[PDB]
Amino acid sequence: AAAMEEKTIYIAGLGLIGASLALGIKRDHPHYKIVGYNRSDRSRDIALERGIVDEATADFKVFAALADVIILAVPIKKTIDFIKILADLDLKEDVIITDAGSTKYEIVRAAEYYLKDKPVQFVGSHPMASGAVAANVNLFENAYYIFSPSCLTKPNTIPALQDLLSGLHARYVEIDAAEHDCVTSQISHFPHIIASSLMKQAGDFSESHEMTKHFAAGGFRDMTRIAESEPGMWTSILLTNQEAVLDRIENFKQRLDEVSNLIKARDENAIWAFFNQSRQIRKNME
Amino acid sequence: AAAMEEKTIYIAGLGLIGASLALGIKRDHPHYKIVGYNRSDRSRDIALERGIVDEATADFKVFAALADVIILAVPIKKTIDFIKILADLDLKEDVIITDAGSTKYEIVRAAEYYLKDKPVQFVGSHPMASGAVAANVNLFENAYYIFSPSCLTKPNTIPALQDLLSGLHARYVEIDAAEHDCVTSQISHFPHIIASSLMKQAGDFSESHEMTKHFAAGGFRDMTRIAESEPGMWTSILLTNQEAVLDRIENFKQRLDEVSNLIKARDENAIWAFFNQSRQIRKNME
Ligand SMILES: NC(=O)c1ccc[n+]([C@@H]2O[C@H](COP(=O)([O-])OP(=O)(O)OC[C@H]3O[C@@H](n4cnc5c(N)ncnc54)[C@H](O)[C@@H]3O)[C@@H](O)[C@H]2O)c1
Ligand SMILES: NC(=O)c1ccc[n+]([C@@H]2O[C@H](COP(=O)([O-])OP(=O)(O)OC[C@H]3O[C@@H](n4cnc5c(N)ncnc54)[C@H](O)[C@@H]3O)[C@@H](O)[C@H]2O)c1
Repeated sequence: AAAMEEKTIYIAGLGLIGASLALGIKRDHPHYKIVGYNRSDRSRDIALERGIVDEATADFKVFAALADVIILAVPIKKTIDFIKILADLDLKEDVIITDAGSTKYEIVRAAEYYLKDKPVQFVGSHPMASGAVAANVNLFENAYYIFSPSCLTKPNTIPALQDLLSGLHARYVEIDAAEHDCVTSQISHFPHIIASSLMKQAGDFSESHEMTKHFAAGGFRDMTRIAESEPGMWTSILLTNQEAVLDRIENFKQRLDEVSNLIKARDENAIWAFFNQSRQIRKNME
Repeated sequence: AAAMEEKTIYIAGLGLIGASLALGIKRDHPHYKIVGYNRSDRSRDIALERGIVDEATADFKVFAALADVIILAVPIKKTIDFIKILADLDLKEDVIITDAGSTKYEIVRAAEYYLKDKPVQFVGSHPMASGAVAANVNLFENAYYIFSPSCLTKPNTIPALQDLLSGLHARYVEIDAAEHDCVTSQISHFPHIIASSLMKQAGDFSESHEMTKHFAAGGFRDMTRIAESEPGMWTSILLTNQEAVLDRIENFKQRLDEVSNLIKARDENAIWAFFNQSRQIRKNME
């Protein structure tokens, strides 16, 4: 009777992520109704155009009570605002609510704080990959889709979303929200800080040393490519992952001081071991 | 009469660089004789095999006196050892001697110190791109070939090498040796330090946080790719470019402290400006 399952999914935010999720849902559940919220007119019209969503609104509340599942695909701060607004609406009995934040822990806390006395389910989501024009059914193919449980996640919450989202072709993973934030700090957020700091360093140096622009090669290009990212999103990741990111920055300063001491001592064997060991590690992840 | 020009070029070190240079020479000057030095037997035999060089030796002195041009393509410290040995040989009148070091300033100083009373010419070289098996006539195509003058560079030294090396299809550039070291510190050597420190950081973190290996994506891969490089060469670059590299490391620590202060203050507008400005700079080099 999978043919006959009915569902209304409300996606708030029809940017790249929200719209691509809509496309992944419809891919495996062609009969589910998708209803959309979006602030700006442009992304909302495209969405309506390409049958990505069946109805759309600029009033967040308008579709809330009707939804069997609500996915909040707006930035991190607005996700919390919308959680605040969902907390005093009369929503469907046991709606499953979820987000799509790059950082799990703060959003989960906000959900537990605001929704604890509502008959709702909540779980944190992070679909690990622009606007509704860049919408792509295959955005998440073979990428990890992370769930982070909350005290409002019931035994069936993750299973129901995993069924809902099967059309993404993602790899599902359950992980503690704080632990998620710790890991992604190290392999994504702090690297972005470094790439941005390095670009700014080299750019400052450039004004005073003209061959800088010209001698930069594949090494430098590759370590600065992610500097190109959107600053609103990176700012809210830093402000919602402060502790982990600060810890990485402080640990990285200590590592630079070890390297600087080795250079001052002209310690050739230690400097060699420093380069060799890292080379080996690289080869050993994978 | 370019048909009739005779020349003997002595290349010491038949690794990737020395052998590829030999191939680039023969490409435009098929009648020049190339004679080769190499320590280990393997790279020397390949070289003899593929007609990359016409004669070869494991005794550095054997070809020195005969050469019209000597190119030292061994590592940075051995280049200085060989400069020491060339200083008390009777070389051809006005031989042009040059190196291929990743760092110009120390090698140029050593040449001026050791060779000042010999009737020789010297100029520093850095052909900005493994062993004699990885030898490639096109290694340097459209890459910068740097010359750094010494008090032993005569008016015709750079012109004679530029003619000699035309088959590389490189882009010639003349730059002060110290200034070269300053620039390459910023866009290559210090980035390599950072990439190696970051890999080691993430690798240490990994042992204690298992999802690290799995969540690392294109961002992290790209900033750590050059960690894969050979530690002997990177060590001698650091030990011959100490001042510039230490200056970058100290300046980078100060930039991390600014970023860390912004995060602690939750200064959202400043953190945004920090990401946006770097994004713009990236776009503005090119
Ligand atoms: N882009 C990625 O690589 C990625 C990956 C995984 C998760 N995420 C998360 O998803 C969020 C959205 O990402 P996206 O790539 O869809 O960006 P996007 O720019 O394509 O879409 C952003 C959406 O949020 C809405 N919005 C922004 N500010 C708002 C506000 N003040 N009030 C009401 N609506 C507002 C927009 O109109 C738009 O619908 C991110 O901020 C991030 O936490 C992003
Ligand atoms: N590989 C690059 O990206 C690159 C680019 C430009 C310049 N350089 C410079 O050229 C040098 C050589 O680079 P390569 O890529 O040809 O490396 P390679 O490993 O392919 O060749 C190194 C050569 O040096 C010889 N050698 C090493 N130690 C020696 C010693 N102790 N005594 C006598 N001979 C010794 C080897 O037998 C071999 O011929 C580098 O160390 C660097 O300064 C390298």
